[PDB]
Amino acid sequence: ADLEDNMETLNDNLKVIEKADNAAQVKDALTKMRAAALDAQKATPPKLEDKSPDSPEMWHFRHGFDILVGQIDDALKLANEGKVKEAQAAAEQLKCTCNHCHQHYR
Amino acid sequence: ADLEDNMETLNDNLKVIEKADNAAQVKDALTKMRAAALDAQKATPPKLEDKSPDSPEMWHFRHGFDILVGQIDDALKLANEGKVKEAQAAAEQLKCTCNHCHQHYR
Ligand code: HEC
Ligand code: HEC
Ligand SMILES: [Zn+2]
Ligand SMILES: [Zn+2]
Ligand SMILES: [Zn+2]
Ligand SMILES: [Zn+2]
Ligand SMILES: [Zn+2]
Repeated sequence: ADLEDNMETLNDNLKVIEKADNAAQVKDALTKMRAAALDAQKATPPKLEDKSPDSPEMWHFRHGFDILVGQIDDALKLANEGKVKEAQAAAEQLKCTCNHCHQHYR
Repeated sequence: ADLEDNMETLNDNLKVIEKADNAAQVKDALTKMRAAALDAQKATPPKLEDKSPDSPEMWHFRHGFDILVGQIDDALKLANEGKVKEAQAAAEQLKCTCNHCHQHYR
């Protein structure tokens, strides 16, 4: 998928987790976010004029998705343990990772 | 100063900005945060076993303070224009930069 679709998948599923009632719903939404993050990691930020994969800022862009995936995996661990409220709180702590990349590259 | 003192300078002055009443108080607190950020940038995160300055994660650590300084400068621009509420809102958007580095390195 393109960057807009992957970002709206992250966006929508973050809200699904917030309103979820059980661990299966949380787990399903996190699993979809993980895939969207790894897909988005293959893209480049539009406003970044230098798109070189070896450039420090493209390293930083891809690295940000590795951090997000790691936090998604932390939340999935809690969901798989049945800890729904804890997993929802872990998903809330994703937001600063989203907002940080956005402020930096948009 | 050491890392703890610089971090508590960032912490305390973020609160000063929140409770400030005029542009001079906001400007003064942001100016002190800027200095603390550049000082902290010379340190290393304790839990990072590899302290090599050329290593990707030390590059990332120093880069995070460049981003924070840039956001501080954005807030200072607003404070210097007399835009107190706007500068306070810009300072609130620093928090995700703080929380992001913390989750990544602590
Ligand atoms: C964390 C869970 C999130 C969430 C919920 C979103 N993102 Fe991102 N994002 C990145 C870039 C470069 C853009 C700009 C895309 C463009 O200009 O075409 C975006 C954009 C968004 C949007 C806006 C979509 C729109 O309608 O314009 C939304 C809703 C969104 N994102 C959600 C880059 C990144 C990251 C790089 C490391 C990371 C991490 C995130 N975004 C994280 C998230
Ligand atoms: C943004 C404005 C902030 C604010 C308010 C704080 N930080 Fe940081 N911070 C970083 C590291 C590696 C540590 C660990 C230090 C250690 O283990 O000795 C910290 C710690 C803190 C604290 C806790 C102090 C304590 O009593 O233990 C506080 C209150 C704090 N910080 C405030 C690293 C970074 C960054 C690196 C790029 C950035 C940016 C920030 N911190 C940003 C902020
Ligand atoms: Zn959209
Ligand atoms: Zn960067
Ligand atoms: Zn980063
Ligand atoms: Zn302290
Ligand atoms: Zn890193």
